[PDB]
Amino acid sequence: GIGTGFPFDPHYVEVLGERMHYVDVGPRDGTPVLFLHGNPTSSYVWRNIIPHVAPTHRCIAPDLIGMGKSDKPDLGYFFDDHVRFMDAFIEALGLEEVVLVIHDWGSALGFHWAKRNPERVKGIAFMEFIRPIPTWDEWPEFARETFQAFRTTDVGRKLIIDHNVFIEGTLPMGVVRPLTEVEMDHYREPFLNPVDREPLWRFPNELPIAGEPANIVALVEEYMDWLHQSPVPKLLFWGTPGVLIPPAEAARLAKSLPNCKAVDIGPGLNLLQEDNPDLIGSEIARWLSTLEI
Ligand SMILES: [Cl-]
Repeated sequence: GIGTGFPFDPHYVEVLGERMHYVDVGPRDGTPVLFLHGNPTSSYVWRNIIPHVAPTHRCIAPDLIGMGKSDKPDLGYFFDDHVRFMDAFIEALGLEEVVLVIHDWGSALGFHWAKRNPERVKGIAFMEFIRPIPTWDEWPEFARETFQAFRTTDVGRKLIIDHNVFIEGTLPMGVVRPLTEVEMDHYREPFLNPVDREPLWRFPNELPIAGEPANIVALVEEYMDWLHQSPVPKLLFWGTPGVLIPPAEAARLAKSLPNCKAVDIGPGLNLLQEDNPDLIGSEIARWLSTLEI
C-alpha cells in the first residue's frame, strides 16, 4: 500500500528569525530538487514521491512557515508572508540552480520565484496548481459554496479555525482514495491548537477567484504569462476530475505551455500525491534524467 510513514531526519534553518523545518535527502552534489507543498499539507505530502528521486538527486522539501514542523510566528500568513519566508529559505540554504516540484500554494510560490529568477530554474514539475479562476463556475460545484464561505471572517473562520474543517473535511475531500487514520494524524499534528490555524484560513482567502483578491490575481497572471512564454522544461501532472486543474484545462496547458510534458495520473482531486505517488515520483525521476542539470 501507499506509505504512511515519514522517515526523514529533521533539518532546520533559521529564516528571518524563525525556524523552518525541511527534508534534505539524496546526493550532495548536483542540482537539487525543491518540493513545495500547499494548503493544508506539509512535506508529508511528498513522502512517497521523494524516494523515487532521492536515489539520483538531492531532495529538499520545506514546511512553509506556520506549517509542518516549522515555527509559527504571529503573522497574517498572506501569500506575501510565504513569499518572504521562501525567498529567504532558498538563500539560507545557499541554493543556486534548482529544479522545482510544486503543488497548490507551493506552485504559486515556485512559479512566482521562477518568474523572478528564471536563470536559476532548470525545470518545473507541477500539479493542481494556482491559476486565476475566472468565475466561481470554474470552481468545482461540489466544493463551491464551502470555499465561498471560507472567504469570510465570520463563517469562514468558524469552519477553518474553530472547527478545523480544512483538515477534517477539505483535505480528505481533496483525495479520491480514503486516507488512513495514521495519515490524518500526520496532517493534523501541526494544527492541534486552533490559534495555529491562521494559514489554513488565509490561504483560501488568497485564492485568485473571480478577480478577488485583485493583488493575487495580478501576481498569478504575471507568472502565468511568463510560463506561457518561457522555454523552461515543464512537467504537468493532472487527474480526473481534479480541483484547481480540470482535465480540459490540463489539456490546453499541455498544448500551449512550451517544452511541457503532461502526465495523466488517473483519478485525482487536489492532493494528487496521495492518489498516485508512484507514477508521480517515477515520472519526475525519468524527466529529470532528460534535463541538462
Ligand atoms: Cl487554499
